[PDB]
Amino acid sequence: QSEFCGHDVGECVPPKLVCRPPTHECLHFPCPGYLKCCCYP
Repeated sequence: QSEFCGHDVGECVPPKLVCRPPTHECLHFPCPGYLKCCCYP
């Protein structure tokens, strides 16, 4: 129904570092600066 980017649902990482694992670039939680959140499988 709804989800939020935190830990289990997802993680927050910088743009300079690309998501190693096959994660889906998703943004749900307002992270600091131009950060990017990834969605776990």
